[PDB]
Amino acid sequence: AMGDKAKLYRNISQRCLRRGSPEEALRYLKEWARHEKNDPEPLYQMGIALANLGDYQRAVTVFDKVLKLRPNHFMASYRKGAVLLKIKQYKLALPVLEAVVAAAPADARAYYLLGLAYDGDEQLEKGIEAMQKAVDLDPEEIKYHQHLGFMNVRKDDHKTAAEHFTKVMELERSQDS
Amino acid sequence: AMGDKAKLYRNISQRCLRRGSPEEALRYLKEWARHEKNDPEPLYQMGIALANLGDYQRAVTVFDKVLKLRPNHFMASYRKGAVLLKIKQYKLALPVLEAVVAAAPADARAYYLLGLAYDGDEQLEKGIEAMQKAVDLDPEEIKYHQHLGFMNVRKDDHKTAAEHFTKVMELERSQDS
Amino acid sequence: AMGDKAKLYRNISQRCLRRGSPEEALRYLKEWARHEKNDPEPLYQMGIALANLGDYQRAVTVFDKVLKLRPNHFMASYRKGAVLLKIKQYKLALPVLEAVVAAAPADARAYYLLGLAYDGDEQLEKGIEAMQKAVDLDPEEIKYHQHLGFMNVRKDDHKTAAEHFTKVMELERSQD
Repeated sequence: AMGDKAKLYRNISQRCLRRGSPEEALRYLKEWARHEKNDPEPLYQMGIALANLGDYQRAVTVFDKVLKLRPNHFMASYRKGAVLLKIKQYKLALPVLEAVVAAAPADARAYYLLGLAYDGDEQLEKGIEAMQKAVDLDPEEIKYHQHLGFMNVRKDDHKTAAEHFTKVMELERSQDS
Repeated sequence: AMGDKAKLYRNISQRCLRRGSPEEALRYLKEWARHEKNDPEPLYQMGIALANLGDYQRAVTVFDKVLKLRPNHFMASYRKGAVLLKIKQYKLALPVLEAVVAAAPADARAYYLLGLAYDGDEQLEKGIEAMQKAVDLDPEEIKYHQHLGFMNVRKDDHKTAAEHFTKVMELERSQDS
Repeated sequence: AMGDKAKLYRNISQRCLRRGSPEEALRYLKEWARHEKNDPEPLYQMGIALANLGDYQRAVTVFDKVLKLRPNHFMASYRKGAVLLKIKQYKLALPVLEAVVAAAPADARAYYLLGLAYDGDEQLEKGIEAMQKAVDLDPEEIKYHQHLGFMNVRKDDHKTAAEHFTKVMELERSQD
């Protein structure tokens, strides 16, 4: 069912993304899209490309095109959530991320993103609940203790912040190779 | 007779350009120019410097100074044409590039620049004619097959585009091995 | 007197600065400052951080906070001078730099900075006097001969400029 033109442009696209030049890959993803119109994958890959180039708003638009074709596209949502967050559109990220966590409830990174989102929207206790899940799902990861630390700082509870940070340090030390 | 100050500042200039710091070289090229006023070489090198810094509009200006002193300065034209094209001033780039091709008709890169200029000015068939010359003059070069491809895409002739791209791929493969 | 929270955030701060990520270190310097309020060192480190990030105007402000607590803080002034100069506020840099040179009169770099400052404020002869000090205090440094050269160029004395630059070249050659 996949045409020869699509196979070709998908191939060249992949090369460009592997040699790390998104801007070129885009031109060939457009072509793959042209020839398998209604296939979400090329659109999805555009989305990834546009996000790496920092053209965030247009990545959100492309991810929406992918979600129109597959409303439960797990990764499209994850990625869209991630960019909505990088752009500081927290209120719009929350429902998306909360959907991701519902599909992949053992995925620390997701709960971390969710926590950052809640924190941006000034729902601090919900950010802490999320980020704590991320810590519990992956306790080795410094990033998560660190944010829990700063989240406690903003709560004006400096006692707990320090507990989180003393652990940040214990971790940085034992990862000295 | 060149004169000792010129020899000196030329020397230092060269060092700076070789160690890859244009911004410093400029200061010395100015001086070489001060002392061999009417010699086009320093000006020419300024132009190259400015272009590498991305100060394009000022490079064009300096290349014009060089062409006022040597109206057939082959390289000054080539470089001016190249920057006119980077800045998207296509109409002005065409006569210049068309002059370079006339002086160096076996030079694929010139024809490629010319093709990109025509394509920017929405003269598509003329861009294909140029880019095809470039391909014919240097068939190993992926870049030229690739633009031919995309130029056919804009013509809405996807059959030929794919023929050019299948060759893009055959080339990318045999340059891994 | 230095307490456990400070020791901790100072520690983490240092790590961040060593692994070369200023933006993170800042967050922790803030915390060290919160807990040893009135200690100038965290503030001074903020200053350095901000200047590395290119947030120059806010570095000047923090260095000022450090100078309010220690008016002769030698390094605070040096760094503040250096950033005032990078930002092209020459008239304000001169008194600061002239203070640094008073405190560290064998420091070429300080005189070089001073000379650049004078030059920016169109006091060219004073710039040459400073830069010359820098060259005399550190004759191996190309940078200083170079600026002397260009300072003479602006004076329209091309004979001397060339003498400085022939030396710039002699030095670039013997250093490959």
